Amino acid sequence: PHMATGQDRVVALVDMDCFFVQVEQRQNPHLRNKPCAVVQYKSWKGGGIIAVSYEARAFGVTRSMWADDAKKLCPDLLLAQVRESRGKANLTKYREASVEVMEIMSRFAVIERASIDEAYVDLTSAVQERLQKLQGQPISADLLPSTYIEGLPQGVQKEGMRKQGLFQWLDSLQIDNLTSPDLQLTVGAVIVEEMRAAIERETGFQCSAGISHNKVLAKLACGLNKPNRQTLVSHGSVPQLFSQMPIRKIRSLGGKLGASVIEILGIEYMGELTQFTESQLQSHFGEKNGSWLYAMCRGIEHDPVKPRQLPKTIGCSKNFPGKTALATREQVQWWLLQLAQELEERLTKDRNDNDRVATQLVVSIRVQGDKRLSSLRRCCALTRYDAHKMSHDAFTVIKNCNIQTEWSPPLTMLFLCATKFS
DNA sequence: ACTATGACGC
DNA sequence: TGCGTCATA
Ligand SMILES: Nc1ncnc2c1ncn2[C@H]1C[C@H](O)[C@@H](COP(=O)(O)NP(=O)(O)OP(=O)(O)O)O1
Ligand SMILES: Nc1ncnc2c1ncn2[C@H]1C[C@H](O)[C@@H](CO)O1
Ligand SMILES: [Co+2]
Ligand SMILES: [Mg+2]
Ligand SMILES: [Mg+2]
Repeated sequence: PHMATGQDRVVALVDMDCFFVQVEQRQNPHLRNKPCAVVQYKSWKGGGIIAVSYEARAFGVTRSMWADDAKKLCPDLLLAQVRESRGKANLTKYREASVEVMEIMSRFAVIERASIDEAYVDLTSAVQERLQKLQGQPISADLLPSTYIEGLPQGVQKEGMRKQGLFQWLDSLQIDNLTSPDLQLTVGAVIVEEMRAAIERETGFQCSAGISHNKVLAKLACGLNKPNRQTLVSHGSVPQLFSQMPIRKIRSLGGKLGASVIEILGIEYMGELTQFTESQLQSHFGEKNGSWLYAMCRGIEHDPVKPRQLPKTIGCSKNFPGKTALATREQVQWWLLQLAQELEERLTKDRNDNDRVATQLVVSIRVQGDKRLSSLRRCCALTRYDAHKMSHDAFTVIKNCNIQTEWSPPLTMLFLCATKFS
């Protein structure tokens, strides 16, 4: 139960299964229980894929691959596309579905919304209460209909394995020690089973969850048994789980830092970090990242679940590749205006719904020839929620950046974001 | 030339 | 602070 072994909390991560697909299926019943996908608003090669149904994943379909190329592998494949507005994607439908789920989770515990379809939950308090109200009654497997215990058992049919693993887990749980970490996780999974049932009952959406002692393990556990299932990862299962867990699959190590770890230490798996001393890790990744790595490879992490439901920023952007790159003043003014209008639309609802106002406008662009996501970013005061004014304010700041008569090189990206709410 | 939000260091 | 860079859905 110690902080020392990082078994001090019960944390869960809930993520909706093929979220965009499910949102479309709720509107159109005919799309249910059939292989389908959702492509971006642009139609070329059938459109880029962002969300794929599980039925369709069986045929090998993935996101980030062309729709028509996906078609060949799964000809039965049904397609849904993001509605278009002001020349760009319209995600209102999904954002609205997102709100539904979040309000339901917030009823069971305060949450930390981490993305449009997932949120972390700190269930530590709720678990104590459940242990109080239970009054010593045992936990039957019937309260965990969709739970997988990572690492078990030791020694369609897949359902048989799940229950056997679940039974050995339950048969070895502490009965008298209410502060037993494993027992705490188990109760946390019970609460999550209820939470997920409510989400489905009230919205029809299905999802998965991970229950463990920290955000990193909870997030990792969540992807272990998808879809419509939840996974419990105990501290004792970590050595085994990490023995062959690719380093880049761990939260915050999917990019350069993670690549750097693989490269500098000559390892591929999380479990291999264990052989290094904390000082070796600090001398190579820094005091802070070194200590974090030292503890994380042992299943220990302390980032707290921070209650957040409201976005810290609201923004939108658009890319204009190749021929399309924005060269003239007319072009840049118009697209800035389209973006600012979407911004105004969202900021308005934001103010109507949450009584806060953005005081700052951030403008970001990318000039043709630049490999980076964004070439530069600037900001200015956001006094009025007026799209025309904001468009001109944004234009003035990008005009300042730097051929004094047109844009050379041209812009391949425009970005507007409202922040500094108060 | 295949499309959002959040955090960190300084 | 404001900004470049990094992380990830
Ligand atoms: N790179 C991207 N660009 C645009 N939209 C994206 C995106 N990544 C995800 N989305 C949109 C599309 C998604 O529907 C949604 C959720 O992202 P996930 O949770 O990553 N993926 P899903 O829910 O689909 O499947 P499951 O979790 O079961 O694996 O956000
Ligand atoms: N690579 C990383 N990804 C995410 N968070 C990290 C990373 N390295 C250090 N930290 C954090 C965690 C601690 O709470 C804190 C140490 O005081 O800093
Ligand atoms: Co004007
Ligand atoms: Mg998802
Ligand atoms: Mg997600």
